[PDB]
Amino acid sequence: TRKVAIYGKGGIGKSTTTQNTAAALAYFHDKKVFIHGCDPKADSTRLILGGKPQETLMDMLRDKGAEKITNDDVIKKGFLDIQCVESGGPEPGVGCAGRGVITAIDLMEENGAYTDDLDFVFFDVLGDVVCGGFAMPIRDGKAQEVYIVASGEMMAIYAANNICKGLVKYAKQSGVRLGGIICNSRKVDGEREFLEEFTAAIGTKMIHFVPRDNIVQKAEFNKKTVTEFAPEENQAKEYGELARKIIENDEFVIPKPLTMDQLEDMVVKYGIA
Amino acid sequence: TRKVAIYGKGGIGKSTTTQNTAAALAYFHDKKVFIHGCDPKADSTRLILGGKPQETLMDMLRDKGAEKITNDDVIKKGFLDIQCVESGGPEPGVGCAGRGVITAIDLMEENGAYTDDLDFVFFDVLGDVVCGGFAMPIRDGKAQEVYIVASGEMMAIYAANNICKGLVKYAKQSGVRLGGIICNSRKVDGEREFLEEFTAAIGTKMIHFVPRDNIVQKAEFNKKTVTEFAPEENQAKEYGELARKIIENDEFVIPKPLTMDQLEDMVVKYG
Ligand SMILES: Nc1ncnc2c1ncn2[C@@H]1O[C@H](COP(=O)(O)OP(=O)(O)O)[C@@H](O)[C@H]1O
Ligand SMILES: Nc1ncnc2c1ncn2[C@@H]1O[C@H](COP(=O)(O)OP(=O)(O)O)[C@@H](O)[C@H]1O
Ligand code: SF4
Ligand SMILES: [Mg+2]
Ligand SMILES: [Mg+2]
Repeated sequence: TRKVAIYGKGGIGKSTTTQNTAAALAYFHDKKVFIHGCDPKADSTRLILGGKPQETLMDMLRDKGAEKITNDDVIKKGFLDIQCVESGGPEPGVGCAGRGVITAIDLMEENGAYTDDLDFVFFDVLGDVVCGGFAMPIRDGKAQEVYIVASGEMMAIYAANNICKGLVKYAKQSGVRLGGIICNSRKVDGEREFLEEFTAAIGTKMIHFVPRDNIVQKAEFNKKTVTEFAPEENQAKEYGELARKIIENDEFVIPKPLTMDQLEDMVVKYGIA
Repeated sequence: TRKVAIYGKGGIGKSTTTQNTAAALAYFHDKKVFIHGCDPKADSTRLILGGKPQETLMDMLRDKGAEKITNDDVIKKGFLDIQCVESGGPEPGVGCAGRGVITAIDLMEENGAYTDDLDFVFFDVLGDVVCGGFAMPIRDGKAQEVYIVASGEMMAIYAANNICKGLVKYAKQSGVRLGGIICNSRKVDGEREFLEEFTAAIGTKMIHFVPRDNIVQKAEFNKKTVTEFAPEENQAKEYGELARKIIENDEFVIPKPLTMDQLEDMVVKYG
């Protein structure tokens, strides 16, 4: 089973990319996929489960209690029987925002939920801080491969670079490696050239350019991924291609993070605003 | 002294808004201002100071040690003697990203850095999570009043709403209140209407609309806030007006955060 962690800044397209890739892997490549939501926003599985928001493991522990919760309560099946979990986490202000990810991954390991017949487990992880439960997939090697979603914006590549510092720290301990940067386009000029240079500099590749396409919001309105909603659309084919390149990827690196000065110089070099 | 925490999503304009407001309070309103950076990005003070970040308290503790650090090492004076500190934070992957904020605020309280003659202390706080040292200014009441920077974008309003849940939690314990949402415009149609509706619904106000203006990047290139670079520019006068509304603000609320469904429905309404 390939254990894959998807990191990136808030709003960059982690859950859009993960869900669409998961649906494309199942539909176009006949793969068994599990999605484990590790983002307090807790909408990482909504489009696979056709719009019904799933109860988080933390909310169930809170209401029904530890020794009365079964795999069937926490794991729901959606499009093509893709298995879905939401870690959840405590209320803003209360304790560590990542604590639910620890409890959730611990329980899935305890209960053998990550079965040997899975082709892929995706952890959709909040990446604005790399600490607590948000770091666990990298620190404890729950995922062996990382892809970072970014775009042509300073804060997106700053977040990417920061996540890469996490990977450097835990590379020898955990065996975790960077598989690539996914460009989730924000439709800005220089974006592709910028990320080609960024990825070369940190020692990886931009594995795929995902276009910004209105079909994503049309599919969201119909409570679906693009592959489920309209598998003949170009955007479905883009996720099918991203899915292919992830299946076939053999380039896993310890990245070489940049200084703040190098990030700022590379932004002005490609006229990213 | 008014103790003010500025929260918001990464990249929303917390440090641009804080530094320009601080410069406008000093220049237009003759105020003594202290800025305490509580964001690991650690560039919260670059435009008040000469440029290229100041050393963080955490990096100095790491290299020279506590008990060999003086106030003068951590607090730098910039435009109109605005005093500046960067908390810093551990390396990504190493411990809690907020732990430096706690150490830094504790040390400034220890060493009496927040002198009674200060009109304003601004905490520039990472708002993508509200936990550990990022929650401390609200949980332990180091700031009494909060402004949230947002824009038309879904994740900016999601972050605002989530920060409001933090404020609700600590409202009775700490006496923390929300003073308003600052719209730092991303130059999109519907933005003003979106934030008017969002702020009414959660029981606050959009205190000020900060236009997207190229003068900010011209001033950054000159290593300056807009007030320092060009105080006669409209954008300098906008920060002077935001500064005025903060000085005169008497509307401090416990907000009523939206549910997931309410927030999602209102985001698709103003897409
Ligand atoms: N490639 C894309 N084209 C169109 N809309 C997109 C695309 N990627 C993301 N979106 C939109 O961007 C927003 C944020 O994406 P999301 O996947 O939730 O981000 P994250 O999980 O990183 O916070 C959503 O409104 C989603 O529809
Ligand atoms: N009102 C504005 N007009 C133009 N550019 C702005 C404005 N506010 C912020 N910016 C730009 O947006 C970027 C991010 O702002 P910043 O203050 O660093 O965000 P944060 O502190 O929330 O991470 C900077 O490059 C800054 O120049
Ligand atoms: S470890 Fe990270 S997520 Fe947890 S309290 Fe600290 S900043 Fe928040
Ligand atoms: Mg998400
Ligand atoms: Mg900042």
